[PDB]
Amino acid sequence: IDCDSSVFGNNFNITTSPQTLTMSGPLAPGKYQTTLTVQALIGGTGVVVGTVTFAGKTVAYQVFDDSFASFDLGTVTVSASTTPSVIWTGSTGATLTMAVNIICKPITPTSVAISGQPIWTTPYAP
Amino acid sequence: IDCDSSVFGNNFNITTSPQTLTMSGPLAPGKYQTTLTVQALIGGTGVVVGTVTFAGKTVAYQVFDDSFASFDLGTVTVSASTTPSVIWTGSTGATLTMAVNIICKPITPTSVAISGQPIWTTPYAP
Amino acid sequence: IDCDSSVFGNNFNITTSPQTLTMSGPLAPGKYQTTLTVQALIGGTGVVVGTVTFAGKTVAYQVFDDSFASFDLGTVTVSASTTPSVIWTGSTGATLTMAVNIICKPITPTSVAISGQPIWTTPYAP
Amino acid sequence: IDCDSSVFGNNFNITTSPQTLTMSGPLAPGKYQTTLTVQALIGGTGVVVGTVTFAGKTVAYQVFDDSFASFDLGTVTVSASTTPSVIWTGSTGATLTMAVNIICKPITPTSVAISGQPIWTTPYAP
Amino acid sequence: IDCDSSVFGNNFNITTSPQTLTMSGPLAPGKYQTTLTVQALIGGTGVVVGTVTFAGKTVAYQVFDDSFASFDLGTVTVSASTTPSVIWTGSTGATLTMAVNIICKPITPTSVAISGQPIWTTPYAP
Repeated sequence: IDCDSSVFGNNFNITTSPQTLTMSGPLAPGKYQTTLTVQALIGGTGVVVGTVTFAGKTVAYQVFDDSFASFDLGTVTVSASTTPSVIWTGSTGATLTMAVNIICKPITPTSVAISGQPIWTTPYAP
Repeated sequence: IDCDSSVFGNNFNITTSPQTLTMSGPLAPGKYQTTLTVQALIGGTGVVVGTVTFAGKTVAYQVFDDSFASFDLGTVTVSASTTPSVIWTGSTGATLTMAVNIICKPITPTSVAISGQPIWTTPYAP
Repeated sequence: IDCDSSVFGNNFNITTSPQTLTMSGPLAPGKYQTTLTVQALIGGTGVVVGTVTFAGKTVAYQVFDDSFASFDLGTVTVSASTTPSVIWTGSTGATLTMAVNIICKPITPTSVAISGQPIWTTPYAP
Repeated sequence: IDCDSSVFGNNFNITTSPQTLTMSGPLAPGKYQTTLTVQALIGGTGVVVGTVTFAGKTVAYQVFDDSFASFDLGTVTVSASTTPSVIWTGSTGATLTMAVNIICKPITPTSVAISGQPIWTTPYAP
Repeated sequence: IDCDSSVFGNNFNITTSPQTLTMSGPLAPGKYQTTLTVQALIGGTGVVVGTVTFAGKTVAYQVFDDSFASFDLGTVTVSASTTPSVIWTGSTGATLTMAVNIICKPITPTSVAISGQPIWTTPYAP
């Protein structure tokens, strides 16, 4: 019935302000709820600050040792179908592996079940 | 359809009790559901306690090594449009990078789908 | 419209079985959904087990290095308005900083939107 | 109104395949939504794999350094009232403290609020 | 009433691109909401990137020290009953233990309670 799209990428760090075109993501033509998961291991004893821009949105990201963070982001529109992509900034280096996942869902009406019948009603406005 | 606002900031630590005006946040004029994500890497082998005040609300924050914490916070009002900002306190130092993100959503009615029709009803009050 | 109460505390460790009266929490007179966030940094290379009692409820808590854990706890009543407070137990020591946050929400009806109109109904019971 | 039951335990590791009867848990007679929180600190520089069986369900668990994981588990039945208990397996040792929490909730109808009145309806089937 | 299926596995690392047939998972014949939990401890001082493919879906995974990550994934269909299984890729080695859990739920209508009766309605279309 309902659909899904988890577009994803596994990347590296070199230039400040780089794009990362997202792997194997064909399109997200319609409306969607959206989420980010991000984490990045560090080569050596160094700490890394950074920020992640997706679609007019931006996210803070301190790190050292082990990390994992997620973000719900409500109901992003897609005005016209395109490939997913992510711009971001922060310190880069010889070794600082990156892992980033976008998950987006179609918005659908929720099914419901009614309790307490019969249910009161009047023609008149409240 | 629905809107969103993830206002954000990436900062440092010097004075006790400082404000951090939040980056690139124009306004949040209406009612909103709200959330915090906070994490802060440590320069050197030191641990840091701290607390974060947003809007009449305050949050505890122990840390060492790697950290990441989030908080749902229900339905904050915005009486009049302003720039987002965050006051906080705790130990500061030569190196203790900070990363903080606010995400807020408009509150909207949820769409629903009805199951089990036809549905019972009576004019009379229960 | 809807209200909120994030009562909070930032504390230390000395005696077994201590109370910690919670900072700046005036009252929670009515019914509420509730949540805990807890984390505690360790002075030195030591591990700490502990348990946290709130309101007839109790929570397990292993720790070393960095920690952060959260708990939803459904719909706690408040029979009469009081100050928030937390009892707990476990190993204590020279340095083991504690951070604990309670977040509670009023329970309110959810707004809804109806899909699929017109909606079928019959006077007769199913 | 609504009830709750957070049954809990703080334990050790010796035999493979042990039970841990859960502390201070009197009964859960009816239907319930359920959740696990598990974490276990390590004595020494060692890593621990393990799995946790609850009620016909089983859970994977790698660990080293600091850990914390949670699991929603939908709507477990309780055919007849009993004490909570947990079987599990994996490497054990001289020091590997365990912390495990079960939280379960009664399933109740959700209250709702209606938007968009008046609402269309027809006697005829769709 | 409602059912559940937490199929699971605890594994090792050798070849690139291996399958892991999932332990003790008999079938998931119908429609389901789905979730992943993944974490993997590291033998030695090494970091590991990897990606996890389930059902036409793929997930990023940086790691070092301690890790734990989870993913909601909406409403996966099961066209015909089969055993659960997971393909994945990344660096492998002498010691890099893996822990992976799938949790899936039947999709069911939600029960509801009505507030604000009596409820307005008109025969006429809006």
